[PDB]
Amino acid sequence: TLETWPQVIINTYGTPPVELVSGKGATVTDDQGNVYIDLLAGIAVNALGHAHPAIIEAVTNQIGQLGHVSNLFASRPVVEVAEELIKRFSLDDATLAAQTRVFFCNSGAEANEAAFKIARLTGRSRILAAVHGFHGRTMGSLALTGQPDKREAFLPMPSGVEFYPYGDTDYLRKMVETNPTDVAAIFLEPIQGETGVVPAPEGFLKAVRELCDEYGILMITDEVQTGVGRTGDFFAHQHDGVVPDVVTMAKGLGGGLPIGACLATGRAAELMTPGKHGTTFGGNPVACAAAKAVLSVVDDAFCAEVARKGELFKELLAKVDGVVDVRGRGLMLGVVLERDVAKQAVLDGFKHGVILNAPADNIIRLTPPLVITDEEIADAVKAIAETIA
Amino acid sequence: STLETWPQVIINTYGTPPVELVSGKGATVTDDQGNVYIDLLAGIAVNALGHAHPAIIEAVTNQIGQLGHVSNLFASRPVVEVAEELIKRFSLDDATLAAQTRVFFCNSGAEANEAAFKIARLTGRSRILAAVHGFHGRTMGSLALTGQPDKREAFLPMPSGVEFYPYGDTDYLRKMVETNPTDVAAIFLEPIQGETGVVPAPEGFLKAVRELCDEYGILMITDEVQTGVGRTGDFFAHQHDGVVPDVVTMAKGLGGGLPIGACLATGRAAELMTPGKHGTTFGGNPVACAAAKAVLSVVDDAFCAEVARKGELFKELLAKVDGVVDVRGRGLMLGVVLERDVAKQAVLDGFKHGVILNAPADNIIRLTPPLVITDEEIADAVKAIAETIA
Repeated sequence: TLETWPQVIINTYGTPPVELVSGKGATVTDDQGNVYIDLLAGIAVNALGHAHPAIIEAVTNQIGQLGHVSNLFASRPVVEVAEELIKRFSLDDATLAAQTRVFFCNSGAEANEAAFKIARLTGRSRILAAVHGFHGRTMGSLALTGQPDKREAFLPMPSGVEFYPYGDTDYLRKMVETNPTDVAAIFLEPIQGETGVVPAPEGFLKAVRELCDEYGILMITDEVQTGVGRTGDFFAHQHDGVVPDVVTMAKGLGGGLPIGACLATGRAAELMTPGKHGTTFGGNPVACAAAKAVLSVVDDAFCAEVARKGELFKELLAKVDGVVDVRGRGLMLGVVLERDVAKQAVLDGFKHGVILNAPADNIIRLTPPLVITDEEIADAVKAIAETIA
Repeated sequence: STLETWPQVIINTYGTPPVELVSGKGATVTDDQGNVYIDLLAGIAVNALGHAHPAIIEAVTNQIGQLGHVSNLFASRPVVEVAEELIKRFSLDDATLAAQTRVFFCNSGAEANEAAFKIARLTGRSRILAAVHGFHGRTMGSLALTGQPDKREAFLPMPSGVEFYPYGDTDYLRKMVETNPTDVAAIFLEPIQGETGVVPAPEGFLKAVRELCDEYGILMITDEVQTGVGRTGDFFAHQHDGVVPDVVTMAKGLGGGLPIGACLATGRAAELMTPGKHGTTFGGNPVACAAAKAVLSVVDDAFCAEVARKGELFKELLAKVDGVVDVRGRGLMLGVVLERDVAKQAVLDGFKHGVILNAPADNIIRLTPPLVITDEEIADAVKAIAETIA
């Protein structure tokens, strides 16, 4: 596996240090039988952990019935998932739900490519994206990503994107006001994932929403990582009390199966007309079966349990020597460390039975399966403490 | 309830479909009213083995109960085995060519061409040449590469650098290159053009594109997303012409109904993608790759020889059908040329005669059935086409 990995896989990720074979709830096992507590979830994708019974049942049922059908044909699962996304998006406002639609694709990148294309249908040249933002690695999504060293090699980028400091309301408003009626869309992560874990400051998503409302700009929330109950609400942006024009989704929606989604309400939904956008695998019946199972489990009470478990983590880690602050909400958390020792904590965490992630030198990201138990959270905090000590 | 809820919940990119499919097996699918049709489209050449093929059922049911998504921060078995298996098919027992080739996994044709587009940008060269009527995908990079003006116009500005040549016109493409030859990153082409009907590369064209790419340091990039996984009677449609490309893009049939894509690169192409230069979370998905493994196990050299046999049978039975001028293509990627511009009409009437057809142009019916269609089902499919146009 690892021996034959570098002879066949394009060296885009290096060679992985561990091979995983199996997993269950918030635990995973390697090719030697070592069991770790998973605090990464394949980068916030495994919302229900590995082999969740809801997902197994949904996927085995569906694979024995019907796999890929084109969008030349209708399929029960895509529609059920569209319906439930629009319901969770609308928070009981039937008028909003009735103006909302979803376009299905296969990744966050593809999902931000559909939002990019909606931006272009506004007839406006300017797109605004945050510094340290990440929207994906396809050419549109990379254009939107606020990370120079990722873009350089592949210039020229599809034109139009400019970058603002995340949460600088003053800068963003002036930036818009330099040429307001030519701003198609403003893209933002409700909490920035790639950088570290940087929540939208208090009032920022409202500010952006109101600024979008004058000047007729689309507000686009990248919920690829923050979505499906990770932050304590179904959508991070729901906590800031905003109705975005466009929401992009992937990772946690498909429960270990490749899925993406571009939700658009109002004008934005009407902008995509027949023939303007498309994807072959869009609405895959098996991945949409896994999505429905995830949406049946990740309800209002399960999302509340994520919020409490995130507060439990913050409480236990503030008492740990080595940690200065824990930022984020629910199970999207960034442990800020006293010393730049995060990379070494990930490498020494494996010995303490824990899979960590270090987006920076002073930051450990905790993106565990939302099904994680309180006991696993307590064992994980002790593991982080005895790794950093 | 499915067709009634669709328009209320799905962005109108595709309209409301006329038909809700509920189940399928081999070369047939069944709608929510229980009518059964011979499937001559396979979701646009995706279901190489049909719906609910036992190999894919076992493969996926077994993998979903062990491990699904694990990032590329980690290794899992199914990815490396599919990669190893695709490099063996690509390489044709030339173990040097195999040792110099690598695969990046993604979730679609679009994502696979996005990776190829990026390989091209990593040449330091600005010009990328793509075919008129060529179709590489609907993301901004893959759309850039797509030689259909009406698909790109609403989305300008495109990533810069794409220029379009007439498919098969050697002297034109030679001349186009020679305007600035050391500044051509890559030439892109379908070995057989898919979405504008079924136009195969003229005899000698792929050899000529290889000679041309070789003398000026251009990457030859074969989009095999529709033509790949055995559809044309060879594993890769480019193998019929005896050329080795620098980059091969794949999806559709590779997944047998599950989302997957792949960008294979050999030699310098393979080296251009260094750690951190590209990525995707879902790339190398254990469930999709498990389905891909099972597809590859059924689509062996013998099955590909059989795809060729079944292709020649369709052409032979369709030659004797009134209304048909010609059947273009190879294996089970076929373009049925009509005397009248009645292809779209034939699709709607097809339903009534127990067939799913598809009309990529006004006078072309494109046939892309599951490769598992039997001689007997082909015969009934033609009879239905004859009676449909009749």
